[PDB]
Amino acid sequence: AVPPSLRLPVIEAAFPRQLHPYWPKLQETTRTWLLEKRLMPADKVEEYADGLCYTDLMAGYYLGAPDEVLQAIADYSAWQFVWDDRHDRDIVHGRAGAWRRLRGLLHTALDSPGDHLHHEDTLVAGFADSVRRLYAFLPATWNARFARHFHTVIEAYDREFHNRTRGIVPGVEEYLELRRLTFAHWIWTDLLEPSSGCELPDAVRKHPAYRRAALLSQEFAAWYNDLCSLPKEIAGDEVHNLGISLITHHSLTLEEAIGEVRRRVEECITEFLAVERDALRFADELADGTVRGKELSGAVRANVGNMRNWFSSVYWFHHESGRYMVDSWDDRSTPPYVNN
Ligand SMILES: CC[N+](CC)(CC)Cc1ccccc1
Ligand SMILES: [Mg+2]
Ligand SMILES: [Mg+2]
Ligand SMILES: [Mg+2]
Repeated sequence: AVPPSLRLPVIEAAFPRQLHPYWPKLQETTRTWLLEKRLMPADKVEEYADGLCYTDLMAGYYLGAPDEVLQAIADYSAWQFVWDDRHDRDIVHGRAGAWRRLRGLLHTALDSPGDHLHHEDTLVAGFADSVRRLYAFLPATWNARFARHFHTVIEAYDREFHNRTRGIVPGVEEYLELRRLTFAHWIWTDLLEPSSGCELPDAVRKHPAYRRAALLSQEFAAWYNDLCSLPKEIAGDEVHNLGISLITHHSLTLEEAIGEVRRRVEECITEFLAVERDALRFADELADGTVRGKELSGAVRANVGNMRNWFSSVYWFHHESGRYMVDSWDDRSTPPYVNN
């Protein structure tokens, strides 16, 4: 029973959910990892980890992934949720020095994860373990591209720190550009390739149909998170949300901003349906009779299928996850799963 303001009949009808067969083992292995890496207090892992649905999100997205690949992705994605919470708490508590240090340590650990596996900051050590694991699947050129993308993500989070401490709400286009980075669009897109077992050549992954399909998948997911997480974010003085930027800079009411964000999300869906046809036709064109053409064809088809799966996984995640259930909290500004 999705709230009417969030319900998207086209997702529910035309994007049937998928679940990776490794999901039951993934759930418990990631929860054990969060425990053993001390990424969340033991009592909060026990009360909340499963209800957060982080592994469910990844297992509905990277279909076809080798189990070991999906495990590293899920650990890394759970880490990224804990990092979002740490960033939030550093801003709320004014810990600009602790944030600047963490920011520098994540840049360094991203380039040399092996050196940071036992770092005193458990958030850095957990980061390093998952990244080292992700670096073991594909050639070093893929690792370099992952790192280049995530160094950009870290700096976008630094920009968020400064906006929120100065109480600056970005403008709408400013925000849309920043959101492609704080949502980690290009990391999810990069992770498609170890999930289908193939580093794609630049010529294939920069093909306009592949690029546009990948963009729209992520714009849908980021803006649907904005639509669904707007209440928790207003309650916690978050400023980064397309709806907040519309209410703040365009005098829209809550109702009007929500309607506009919905319309933008819906347009992502139908633009995706159009370019999906071209991206799958390109996957067909890559199968040229050769072994290599078959490899690339199958990899592009799997990645475009997972671009599609991201729509339904993100849609349902926001209605199942404890992360967004702000009406259940005694303190609406402090989620119970965050370390305060
Ligand atoms: C807070 C988690 N995340 C991961 C990119 C930022 C670290 C955004 C996100 C939210 C909801 C669904 C998917 C991703
Ligand atoms: Mg957040
Ligand atoms: Mg955030
Ligand atoms: Mg959000």
